Amino acid sequence: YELPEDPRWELPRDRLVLGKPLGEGQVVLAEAIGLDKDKPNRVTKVAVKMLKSDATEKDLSDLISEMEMMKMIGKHKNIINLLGACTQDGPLYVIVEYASKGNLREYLQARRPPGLEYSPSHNPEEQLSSKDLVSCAYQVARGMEYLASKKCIHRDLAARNVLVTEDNVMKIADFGLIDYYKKTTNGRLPVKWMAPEALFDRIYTHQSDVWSFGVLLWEIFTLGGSPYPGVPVEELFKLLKEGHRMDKPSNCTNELYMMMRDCWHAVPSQRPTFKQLVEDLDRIVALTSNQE
Ligand SMILES: Cc1ccc(C(=O)Nc2ccc(CN3CCN(C)CC3)c(C(F)(F)F)c2)cc1C#Cc1cnc2cccnn12
Repeated sequence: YELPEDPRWELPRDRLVLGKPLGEGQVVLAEAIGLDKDKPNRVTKVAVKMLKSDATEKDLSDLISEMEMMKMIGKHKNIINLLGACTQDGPLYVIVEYASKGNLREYLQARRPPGLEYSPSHNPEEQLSSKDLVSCAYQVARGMEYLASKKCIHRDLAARNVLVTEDNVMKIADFGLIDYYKKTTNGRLPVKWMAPEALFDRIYTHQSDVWSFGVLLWEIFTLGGSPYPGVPVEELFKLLKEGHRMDKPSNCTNELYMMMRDCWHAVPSQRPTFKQLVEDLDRIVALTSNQE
């Protein structure tokens, strides 16, 4: 309730115009007036995180901790950035950048090629080239390399946790933040993104996020495909113990599949780092056709 004031980040409440809910604590779309010192007269569309009415002191401490972590990490183009907070005289609001094109999974699926008689009415007004897909991978690797340089371990890197802005910029999110059988809102199992050592030994490192990044690359090249569809938790454990790896998606180069497979090295020390992935993806982007 009574939080201390951080003038670096404090935005007066009368400057924030709460709008439609974006997700559910809970996230709402809002308009911030004079978020920056100049101009005090410009409105910026923002996303506001707040607690729900049924929240406890632990939920408040979690929101505070998340806001505190975002302050420490600092700004990067490929992460959802903290813009402000309302901590005084009312509920805590954590104001962050708004990504109008939703999560990367939704973004990719909406840009899938048009429906056919064997699918047949998916008629997108939006389409992605091969260069655009490698660009998404590069931007996510860049956000992750930055987070890694700030000693941050994501633990849930997946296309659902990557947001897309109006300018098509990839931004890593978290929803700064376990039941293996718990499914996402979309009905998918997060264990399908977890490195075996994180899954079986609860060892979380940058190497285990690199494993998750390999699953994220697979999600990109299948245009929002669902990893291991119809595979329950127990069968997934068995696939990992057998050293099973997902097949190469169609419209994926041998080079990019080799990258996915490298991210999925059984030995964590042998996986590429985010620094190596950013360099390889930088070179690959430049050589990838935008003609198809
Ligand atoms: C309201 C809000 C609050 C917070 C965050 C947020 O991303 N917080 C965050 C917390 C922790 C971490 C890092 N940790 C991960 C865990 N790990 C164990 C420790 C390290 C990071 C990270 F980006 F650095 F990864 C971010 C996003 C939103 C949003 C939004 C928004 C904007 N546009 C749209 C459009 C549709 C829907 N939502 N939306």
